[PDB]
Amino acid sequence: MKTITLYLDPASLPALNQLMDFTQNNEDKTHPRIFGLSRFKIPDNIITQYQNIHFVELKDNRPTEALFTILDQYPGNIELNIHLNIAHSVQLIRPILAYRFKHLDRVSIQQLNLYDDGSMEYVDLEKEENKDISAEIKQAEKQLSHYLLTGKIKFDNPTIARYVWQSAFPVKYHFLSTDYFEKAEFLQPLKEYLAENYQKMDWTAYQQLTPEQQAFYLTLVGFNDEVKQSLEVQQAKFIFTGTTTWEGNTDVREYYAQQQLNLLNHFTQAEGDLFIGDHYKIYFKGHPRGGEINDYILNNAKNITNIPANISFEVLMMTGLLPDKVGGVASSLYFSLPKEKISHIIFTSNKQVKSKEDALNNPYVKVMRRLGIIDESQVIFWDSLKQL
Ligand SMILES: Nc1ccn([C@@H]2O[C@H](COP(=O)(O)O)[C@@H](O)[C@H]2O)c(=O)n1
Repeated sequence: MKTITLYLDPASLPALNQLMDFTQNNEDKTHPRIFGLSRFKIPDNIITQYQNIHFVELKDNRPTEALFTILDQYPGNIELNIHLNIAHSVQLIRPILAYRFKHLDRVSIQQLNLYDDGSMEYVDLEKEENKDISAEIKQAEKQLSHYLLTGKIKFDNPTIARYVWQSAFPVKYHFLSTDYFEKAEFLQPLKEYLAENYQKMDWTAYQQLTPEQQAFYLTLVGFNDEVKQSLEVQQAKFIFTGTTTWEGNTDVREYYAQQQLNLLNHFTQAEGDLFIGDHYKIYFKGHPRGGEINDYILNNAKNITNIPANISFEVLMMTGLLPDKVGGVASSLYFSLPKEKISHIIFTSNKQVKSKEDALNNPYVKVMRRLGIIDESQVIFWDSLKQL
């Protein structure tokens, strides 16, 4: 039987891990590979190095039916080595289990590798507190059992269903926070249930790659040598997390850019409330949708290094190139940063957040403070920061 490897993810972190797995196996030029990574465009001059390499789009967290037309090209007994986003695993595997069910004679699942989307899985599991988690697991197993007949896609508990894959397939989970599963008491029946099928997400695989594969991976994730160069400076590094706009009582976007430079100055200037030290090299990490606001900040900030807004923090962590300190406007990205690297997280105004107390009740901030990742004093409501 032929193994076909499937790499599926609508988001970023699983994809970045799956592109790592491909890099690790990149000497194999003809292994059947199907890439459904919505956010990553593999360059042609990588693709043409390979054969039996295929691409499928995702629509609504599911590969399209063009997936079947690819799999049809492989008429043998085939087993599927599948890589998935955890939060979206059910929808992603839907069309795959359909192809399986439609060809039970010859198609089997070799194994699953599942990676956190991010803060989402953990914000989701918090909502499950006060449920009988043992009971929820068993029901979801029961429903999965009836489902690789497709007599199911009605999970009573969509969140817990993400974690019963072992009842049917060999699986490995890669968790952003194993500390959460081990320390959330309500999740003890799930922790124990999962036994040896989970591990902490590795951030170090890049370190064990060859320099050739390291360069390969940087190409896969669109991380050029000049940005890399900037981030290897033998000096303390601070990275400011930029944003778009908020409720500033104006729709003049330049005002939001200006304000963000004020926020930056609170880290970089001795007068600022959150001054990090004179010895820090300053970087700006713009929001991906920041647009011309990122252009404004760049053009009006002195002695800063821009890190292209399409470069994610997850890629900085995958590559071992995360700064000494991260600070600035709140984003879910902070949930996955090492505790010792978080300086101050600044929440701007919106419908939900109109104060520091509001910001301390942010769903990912709740997970964070529970895990001891941050202190309340690290959470700043933007209005308490004076005009410099
Ligand atoms: N400065 C920033 C702000 C957000 N981001 C990323 O962009 C995405 C959108 O962030 P928000 O949901 O906070 O608007 C997040 O997934 C986060 O990883 C970033 O890479 N740099």
